[PDB]
Amino acid sequence: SSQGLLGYYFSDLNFQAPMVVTSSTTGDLSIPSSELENIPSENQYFQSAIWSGFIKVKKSDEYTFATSADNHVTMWVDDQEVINKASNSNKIRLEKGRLYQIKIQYQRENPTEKGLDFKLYWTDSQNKKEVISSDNLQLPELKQKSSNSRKKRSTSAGPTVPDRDNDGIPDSLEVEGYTVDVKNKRTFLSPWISNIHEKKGLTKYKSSPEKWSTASDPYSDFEKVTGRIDKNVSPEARHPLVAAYPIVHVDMENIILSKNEDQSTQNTDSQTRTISKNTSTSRTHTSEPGSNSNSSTVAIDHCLSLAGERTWAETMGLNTADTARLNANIRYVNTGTAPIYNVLPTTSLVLGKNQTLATIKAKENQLSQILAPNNYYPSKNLAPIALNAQDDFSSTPITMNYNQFLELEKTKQLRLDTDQVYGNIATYNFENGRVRVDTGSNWSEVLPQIQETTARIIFNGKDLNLVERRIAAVNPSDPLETTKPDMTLKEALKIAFGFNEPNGNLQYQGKDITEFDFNFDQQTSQNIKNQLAELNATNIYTVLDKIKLNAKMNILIRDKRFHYDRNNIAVGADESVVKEAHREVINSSTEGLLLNIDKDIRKILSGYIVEIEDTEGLKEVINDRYDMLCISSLRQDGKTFIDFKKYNDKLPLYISNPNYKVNVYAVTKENTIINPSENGDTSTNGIKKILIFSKKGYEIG
Ligand SMILES: [Ca+2]
Ligand SMILES: [Ca+2]
Repeated sequence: SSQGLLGYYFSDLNFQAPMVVTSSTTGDLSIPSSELENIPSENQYFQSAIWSGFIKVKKSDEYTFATSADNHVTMWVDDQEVINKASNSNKIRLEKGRLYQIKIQYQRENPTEKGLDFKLYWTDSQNKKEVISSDNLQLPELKQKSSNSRKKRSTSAGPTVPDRDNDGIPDSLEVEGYTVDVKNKRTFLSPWISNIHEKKGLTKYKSSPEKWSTASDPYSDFEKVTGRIDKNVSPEARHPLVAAYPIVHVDMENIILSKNEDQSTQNTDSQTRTISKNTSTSRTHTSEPGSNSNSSTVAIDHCLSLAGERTWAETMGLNTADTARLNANIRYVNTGTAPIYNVLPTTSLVLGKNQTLATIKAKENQLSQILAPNNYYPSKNLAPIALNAQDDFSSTPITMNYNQFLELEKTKQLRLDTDQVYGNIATYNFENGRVRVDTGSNWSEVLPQIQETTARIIFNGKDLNLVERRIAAVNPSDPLETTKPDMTLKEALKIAFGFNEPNGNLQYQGKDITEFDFNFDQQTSQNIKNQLAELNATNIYTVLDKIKLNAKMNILIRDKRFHYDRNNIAVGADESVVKEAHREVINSSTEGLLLNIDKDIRKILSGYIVEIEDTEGLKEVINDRYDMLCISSLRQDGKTFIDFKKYNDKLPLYISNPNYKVNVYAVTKENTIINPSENGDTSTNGIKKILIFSKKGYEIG
């Protein structure tokens, strides 16, 4: 269905102005005028055409070839002319299971009809003539190398359409602009024409005529735009200027810490003294010069979980000579644009700056499923992976000494560093129109080139999580890379992250571009500064369509509402923003508050502090402990309930005097205390908080 001969249909007589490039599954190479909706009526007159591919016969025999227009045709089989401007009774011997190159040229001057009616026939030794069936025809080998059976070029005999990189798109289209439309089981590739195509919201493609994959990834410019590609490749990466590659990090969902058994004690009969905590993990990005790395950071729940106020050591019965042990549930997350099939990258679990506690490895070539873009492994509908799986007798214990365990308690942070070892690639095969994992093709052979020739943009507009995309961009000092289209910052945002501009205003899902900030590494910053100076522009937001990207730039774009740590994780926001987000209150009572809170805002709140203030202005903190601030919960109707009773002995607030104020403060992640202070103080004293509700008792009820 994606198989057959590849056809180039030209408006001119000499193979110079290609109007349509498309394939035909059978020897019916026609394009009826009804399919020429996206081309000007006057260009719908085709004066020449070239078809190429292979024929493979099901039975050896002598065949005679013929077309609908033998007087206008020259046809070559494996460099031999079989038709030369006249009908031929000549018979050529073809052997079963063998592949023969086919090239056909057609020239007509002043056709009176639009489109082209053209059929390729053959007749066997028994005088049975028919249009060549689909099972006999194959596409040209539009790859960077030949196969054992199929040569990547066509015989030098006759017309050669300029296709320097052999992807199947003519040089001239790649440079001047093209578009793709599907009509009737077929994809038509045609020249971009402003006054027909723009108003259809069709995409204008450009790509390098000298790079088979303009983004230096493993899928050709032609494969991408015609859908001859792994269906799991992200939609944005079907654009020849957007890189298709995996990006993998590890998400830890929860953790369990125990005391490690010892040679010395025979007693294994004891009471459970484990510590189980939920964990929150985010993919990170650091200002580290030239990082091309996968890392994530793990936050261990500091909310009150166990009785008393003991230290972890006390809870577990851990003394200074004992060792502790860690287990966890994790999943792999592909935030990139291409799938992984037969490997999973290796990961270091790290305490502090550089204390590696474990190496996490999956079994090579034994994946239970694909790891697809915007997805997880295992998929969310399945159980996650345990670091020490139940009856895995080969799983190395994750062990900590007493000081490390104490360090974990203090920081309540782990880091997961994941390498870029992603295994083999599923590529399109022009012989059978199938996509299959190619064991001779490895992501390790592709990543460096992608990283080297693209501009990287990292954007958190989607749920405040960091998403990286890479866009093909000129490298002024690399001749080949100068053959690629100019890429503007505006265009990059459109194609890589789906920004649009419905009213001449660049937006991401309703949010104006000005709601996001720009952050550049040193080189990128100097480059853009220089560009702005040349434009005599003082404000980047007003010249996004004039800023050009170059290979190796790094750009980070974040939602301005938030404060960010060094990992570019959102950890706070302005008092103003936080107050506004709680301002609209549904219900209030002695039991709690009922609120409607922005989904992103909630991400940066770690808790709430509830306090009653008497008339002399003295305050009584109801939940007065650093670990008692998680009193909010999200209801299944999406509202947030801040619950006063939770840490008030399950009792509604008692308000002695209706002139007393009930104040509720919000605490952001960056201001959260996760351990007692060194004086041992567990109180909320000194905690930086934001007043978000203050009502006298009688305004409350
Ligand atoms: Ca090409
Ligand atoms: Ca190309």
